[PDB]
Amino acid sequence: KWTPPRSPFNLVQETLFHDPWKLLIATIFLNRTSGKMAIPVLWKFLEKYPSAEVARTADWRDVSELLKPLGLYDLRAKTIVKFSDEYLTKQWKYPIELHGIGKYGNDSYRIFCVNEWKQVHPEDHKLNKYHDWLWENHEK
Repeated sequence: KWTPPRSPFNLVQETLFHDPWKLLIATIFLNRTSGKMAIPVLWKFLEKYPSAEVARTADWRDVSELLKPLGLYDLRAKTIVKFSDEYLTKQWKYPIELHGIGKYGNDSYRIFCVNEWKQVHPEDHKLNKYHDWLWENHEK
Protein backbone atom coordinates (compact mmCIF):
# COMPACT_ATOMS: atom_id res chain seq x y z
CA LYS A 1 0.00 0.00 0.00
CA TRP A 2 3.11 2.32 0.13
CA THR A 3 3.18 5.16 -2.44
CA PRO A 4 6.69 6.69 -2.99
CA PRO A 5 6.39 10.51 -3.50
CA ARG A 6 7.04 11.61 -7.12
CA SER A 7 10.40 13.37 -7.68
CA PRO A 8 11.58 15.75 -10.50
CA PHE A 9 14.04 13.03 -11.67
CA ASN A 10 11.30 10.62 -12.91
CA LEU A 11 13.48 7.52 -12.26
CA VAL A 12 12.21 4.34 -13.93
CA GLN A 13 11.65 2.99 -10.36
CA GLU A 14 8.95 5.65 -9.81
CA THR A 15 7.09 4.39 -12.88
CA LEU A 16 7.31 0.68 -11.84
CA PHE A 17 6.97 0.75 -8.02
CA HIS A 18 3.42 -0.82 -8.13
CA ASP A 19 4.75 -4.04 -9.66
CA PRO A 20 7.84 -5.18 -7.64
CA TRP A 21 8.75 -7.68 -10.47
CA LYS A 22 8.79 -4.90 -13.11
CA LEU A 23 10.86 -2.61 -10.81
CA LEU A 24 13.37 -5.42 -10.07
CA ILE A 25 13.66 -6.28 -13.82
CA ALA A 26 14.42 -2.55 -14.36
CA THR A 27 17.30 -2.84 -11.81
CA ILE A 28 18.72 -5.86 -13.76
CA PHE A 29 18.63 -3.69 -16.95
CA LEU A 30 20.15 -0.60 -15.24
CA ASN A 31 22.81 -2.38 -13.12
CA ARG A 32 26.31 -1.38 -14.53
CA THR A 33 24.62 -0.03 -17.75
CA SER A 34 23.70 3.52 -18.95
CA GLY A 35 20.01 4.52 -18.96
CA LYS A 36 20.29 5.69 -22.62
CA MET A 37 21.01 2.03 -23.62
CA ALA A 38 18.92 0.21 -20.94
CA ILE A 39 15.58 2.16 -20.97
CA PRO A 40 14.30 1.37 -24.53
CA VAL A 41 15.39 -2.33 -24.29
CA LEU A 42 13.60 -2.41 -20.86
CA TRP A 43 10.19 -1.41 -22.33
CA LYS A 44 10.55 -3.78 -25.29
CA PHE A 45 11.29 -6.56 -22.76
CA LEU A 46 8.27 -5.66 -20.56
CA GLU A 47 6.00 -5.42 -23.64
CA LYS A 48 6.86 -8.98 -24.78
CA TYR A 49 7.25 -10.29 -21.24
CA PRO A 50 4.64 -8.47 -19.05
CA SER A 51 4.91 -10.75 -15.99
CA ALA A 52 7.18 -13.19 -14.14
CA GLU A 53 4.81 -16.07 -15.23
CA VAL A 54 5.61 -15.21 -18.90
CA ALA A 55 9.35 -14.54 -18.42
CA ARG A 56 10.14 -17.75 -16.40
CA THR A 57 8.87 -20.01 -19.30
CA ALA A 58 11.03 -18.34 -21.99
CA ASP A 59 14.07 -19.80 -23.71
CA TRP A 60 16.97 -17.49 -22.61
CA ARG A 61 18.34 -17.56 -26.23
CA ASP A 62 15.12 -15.79 -27.43
CA VAL A 63 15.31 -13.24 -24.52
CA SER A 64 19.04 -12.77 -25.43
CA GLU A 65 18.18 -11.99 -29.08
CA LEU A 66 15.75 -9.28 -27.93
CA LEU A 67 18.34 -7.87 -25.50
CA LYS A 68 21.13 -7.67 -28.15
CA PRO A 69 23.45 -5.69 -28.21
CA LEU A 70 22.99 -4.50 -24.52
CA GLY A 71 26.22 -5.41 -22.71
CA LEU A 72 26.40 -9.08 -21.53
CA TYR A 73 22.92 -9.87 -23.04
CA ASP A 74 23.36 -13.71 -22.72
CA LEU A 75 24.11 -13.43 -18.96
CA ARG A 76 21.32 -10.87 -18.52
CA ALA A 77 18.77 -13.08 -20.41
CA LYS A 78 19.69 -16.15 -18.24
CA THR A 79 19.52 -13.90 -15.05
CA ILE A 80 16.05 -12.53 -15.98
CA VAL A 81 14.58 -16.11 -16.53
CA LYS A 82 16.03 -17.63 -13.31
CA PHE A 83 15.11 -14.49 -11.29
CA SER A 84 11.48 -14.47 -12.62
CA ASP A 85 11.15 -18.13 -11.62
CA GLU A 86 12.57 -17.51 -8.11
CA TYR A 87 10.38 -14.36 -7.73
CA LEU A 88 7.24 -16.58 -7.97
CA THR A 89 8.28 -19.93 -6.36
CA LYS A 90 10.27 -18.67 -3.34
CA GLN A 91 8.71 -17.29 -0.12
CA TRP A 92 11.16 -14.36 0.02
CA LYS A 93 10.73 -11.32 2.28
CA TYR A 94 13.40 -9.09 0.59
CA PRO A 95 14.46 -9.37 -3.08
CA ILE A 96 18.18 -9.60 -2.02
CA GLU A 97 17.23 -13.31 -1.36
CA LEU A 98 16.62 -13.82 -5.12
CA HIS A 99 18.94 -14.64 -7.96
CA GLY A 100 20.34 -11.58 -9.73
CA ILE A 101 19.18 -9.07 -7.09
CA GLY A 102 22.12 -7.28 -5.43
CA LYS A 103 22.27 -4.33 -3.00
CA TYR A 104 21.18 -1.89 -5.81
CA GLY A 105 17.98 -3.91 -6.54
CA ASN A 106 17.30 -4.35 -2.78
CA ASP A 107 17.83 -0.58 -2.11
CA SER A 108 15.43 0.23 -5.03
CA TYR A 109 12.79 -2.16 -3.62
CA ARG A 110 13.18 -0.76 -0.04
CA ILE A 111 12.81 2.80 -1.30
CA PHE A 112 9.98 2.28 -3.86
CA CYS A 113 8.06 -0.93 -3.11
CA VAL A 114 8.05 -0.83 0.72
CA ASN A 115 8.27 2.17 3.13
CA GLU A 116 11.86 1.55 4.29
CA TRP A 117 13.65 4.52 2.57
CA LYS A 118 14.83 6.22 5.82
CA GLN A 119 16.78 3.00 6.61
CA VAL A 120 18.32 2.77 3.08
CA HIS A 121 21.83 4.15 2.25
CA PRO A 122 22.16 3.92 -1.58
CA GLU A 123 25.40 3.82 -3.60
CA ASP A 124 23.80 4.44 -7.05
CA HIS A 125 23.94 8.01 -8.50
CA LYS A 126 20.24 8.11 -9.53
CA LEU A 127 18.98 6.39 -6.32
CA ASN A 128 20.91 8.97 -4.25
CA LYS A 129 19.43 11.87 -6.32
CA TYR A 130 15.94 10.53 -5.43
CA HIS A 131 16.86 9.59 -1.81
CA ASP A 132 18.52 13.00 -1.03
CA TRP A 133 15.46 14.81 -2.54
CA LEU A 134 13.14 12.70 -0.39
CA TRP A 135 15.16 13.45 2.79
CA GLU A 136 14.84 17.22 2.07
CA ASN A 137 11.08 17.10 1.20
CA HIS A 138 9.34 14.22 3.12
CA GLU A 139 7.66 16.51 5.71
CA LYS A 140 6.34 18.89 2.94
